[PDB]
Amino acid sequence: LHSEIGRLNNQSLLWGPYRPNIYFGTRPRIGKSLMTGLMWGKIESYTDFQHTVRYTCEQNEGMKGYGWDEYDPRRGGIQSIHDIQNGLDITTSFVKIPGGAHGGSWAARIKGTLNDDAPKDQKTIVVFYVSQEGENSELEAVPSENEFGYEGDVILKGRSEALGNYKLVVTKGKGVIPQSDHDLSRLRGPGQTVVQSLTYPDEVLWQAKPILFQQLKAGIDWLVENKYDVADPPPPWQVYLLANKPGSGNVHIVQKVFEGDFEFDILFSSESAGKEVTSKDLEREVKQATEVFGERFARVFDLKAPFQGDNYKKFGKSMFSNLIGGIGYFYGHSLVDRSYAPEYDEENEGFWEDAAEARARHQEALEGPYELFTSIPSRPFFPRGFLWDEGFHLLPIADWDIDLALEIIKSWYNLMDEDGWIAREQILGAEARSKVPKEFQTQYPHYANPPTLFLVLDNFVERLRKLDETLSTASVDNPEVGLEYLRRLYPLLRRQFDWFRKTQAGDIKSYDREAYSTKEAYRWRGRTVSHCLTSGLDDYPRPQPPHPGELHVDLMSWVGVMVKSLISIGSLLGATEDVEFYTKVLDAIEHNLDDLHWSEKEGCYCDATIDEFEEHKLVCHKGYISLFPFLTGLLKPDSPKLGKLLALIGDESELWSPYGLRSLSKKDEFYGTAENYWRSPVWININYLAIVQLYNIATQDGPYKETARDLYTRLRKNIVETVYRNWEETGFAWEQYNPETGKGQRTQHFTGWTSLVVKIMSGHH
Ligand SMILES: O=[N+]([O-])c1cc(-n2nccn2)ccc1NCCCCCCN[C@H]1C[C@](O)(CO)[C@@H](O)[C@H](O)[C@H]1O
Ligand SMILES: *[C@@H]1O[C@H](CO)[C@@H](O)[C@H](O)[C@H]1NC(C)=O
Repeated sequence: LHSEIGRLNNQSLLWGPYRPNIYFGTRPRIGKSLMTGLMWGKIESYTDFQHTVRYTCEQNEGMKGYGWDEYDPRRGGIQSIHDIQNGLDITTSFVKIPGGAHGGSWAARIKGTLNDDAPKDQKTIVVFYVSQEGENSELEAVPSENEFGYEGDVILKGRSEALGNYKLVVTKGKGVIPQSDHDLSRLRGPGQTVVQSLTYPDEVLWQAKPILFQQLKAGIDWLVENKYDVADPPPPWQVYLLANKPGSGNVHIVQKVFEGDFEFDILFSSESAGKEVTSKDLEREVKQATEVFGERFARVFDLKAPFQGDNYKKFGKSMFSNLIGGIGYFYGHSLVDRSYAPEYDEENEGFWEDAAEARARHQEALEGPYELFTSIPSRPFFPRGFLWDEGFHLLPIADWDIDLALEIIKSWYNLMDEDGWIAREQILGAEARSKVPKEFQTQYPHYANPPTLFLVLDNFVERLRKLDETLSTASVDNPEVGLEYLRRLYPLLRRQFDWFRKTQAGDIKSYDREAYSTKEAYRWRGRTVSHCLTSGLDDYPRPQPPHPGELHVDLMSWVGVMVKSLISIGSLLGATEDVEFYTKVLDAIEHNLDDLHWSEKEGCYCDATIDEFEEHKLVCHKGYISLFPFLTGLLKPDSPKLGKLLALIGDESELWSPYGLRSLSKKDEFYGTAENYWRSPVWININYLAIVQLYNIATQDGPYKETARDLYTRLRKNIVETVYRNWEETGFAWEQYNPETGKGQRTQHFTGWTSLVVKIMSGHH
């Protein structure tokens, strides 16, 4: 039965607009297969199109905004793009139609509406670009009746092992197609839809922009050669319209030119399914998908006071659809340093210099291929998998569709190497690598990242304890299915656990350090003088200078989170030997957090180092780090230490700003210094953990019940309102928020853990 659900899930999730790095494109969850992409740009001159054409996602002054208004990966959705540079409001509707044996069918509608400021007679070039990778697969454009191109639809017929037979149609569409009275029209046609069919070596098919331009340039060179000149030039758009050359190949370029408003359809018809997909099919399914999205939203993200109003609902749908709409499929090789240079052990004072020398050896090599199905922090700036981010992304997603979340978790854990390492950033394939400078592609098997995917597993366990609709929840509705899933994953969870304790271990035994356990102490590998990228909190101040004797309270708390989940899952599977080992580790972390990390003087947890005189020193910087035991759910509700932390959380002169909790205290000497990344700004991911823990204390008997209730109420309010105010003003989710002004700053389109706001609004943890 588990196997059966598995196959139905596979078939449900196969097709998607799973190329979030571009404005609009489709690929299936198959490494070497059929991919599509949309390009458009106005043409006003002989030289402008190369600067106006749009393809990969960006964010600058020429783009107002873009994102998904509604999206469900099983059904599809609607995206809105607001392009100032090209004077266009664009809609892309995508819809999946289940059927046959091959992942089903889909269709898309592309609609362009000139905005008020555009010339009514603007010429806009639109290209649909289609590639297919694979040794044995075929794809052919049926030629037109007409000499020079297509009056009606363009049909591509193709076959592959993965997809069987299929047909992909690009429809004629609605809108004025401009006509040229030039001489050139005797050879190139007055103006019509054109197709060029080409072939390149498989591994470069993703390079749609250069491939397209190489064709445009050959078109222009042909003009020059055949005596078309500045004495009498064809209009720009006709100079940039490819000569029609349909045929067979692994690349097909479908090009149309429109004057004014346009719309056209893409219909992918899986032959193994019923009748083929029509435009009337698409309209119906689009309407239907909306309805279903509407209902599921109202049940799953039913926003509680004071966010019940329709304004916060629109906001909620936008933050949610952009998060779930960022889901991508990636495939390819990664760049890994597999030297295990001894310098990476970081055992010496000055270790950061040793490690730089090992890096300078450049022993990294491509390895794989790997695949990954994950959501992402940002379409324009970070369109790829991030380990601790994904823990946050999946919390709202799991509410929506637990089976989908579990798929993504599975996908991540399938990357894990024999040692238990998962790279904190998954740059898979040359396409993914094009967006990342060479110097930052290399992954390092000694680099951890917070194990936040365990939080999702906690939510799933608690749910398990207590057709598209059915599949979304099959893993909780059929207890048998959930347990089997946990059975298969449990070994990998434990391998990761062991890996942390093996590679991220701190040094108790070789220093004058007293503590309850001699085992439980952690230090993030990978720190530089100014940074600790592996912790997730890039530049939060840490002991200076870095030192093999450092201990990190955040890392120890993350180990706590892991043991707790291993206890819960271990029990469910009855692994009793295991459960008792974990129990004693948890016990030891509880004591050791106090012995090594608690400052009585400062009233909070701190990182530690060892002195000039080789004794243990607490190093306190009041901020997110300081609350870690509390954030991660490790403190007893009656704890006096907890009450001291509530004091710190609540204190306006420290952490509490009108906009949410500051990353670092205003009192800390490092407040707002250097790059000021994690040294004052408000971050939604950590605010979310605080909110969730405040609510936990607020809805149980204990001494802090009422303080927690007050803080919970206020902090939920401030975080949602800060994110909502900025969304209203700017159209975007931001990476972080300014505690002095409330303004969003750094990266836009950060959905991204900023979307946790949908969960905070809807309450009832
Ligand atoms: O600055 N580069 O070296 C660089 C430049 C480009 N680039 N610039 C122009 C073209 N390409 C691309 C990549 C890199 N990588 C180095 C890493 C520095 C930025 C790290 C920020 N990490 C935050 C976001 C996030 O990492 C993800 O949400 C969270 O996980 C963390 O927690 C957050 O703190
Ligand atoms: C989906 O099914 C195909 C064919 O059965 C299989 O090879 C593929 O790995 C599946 N995808 C995953 C791992 O989810």
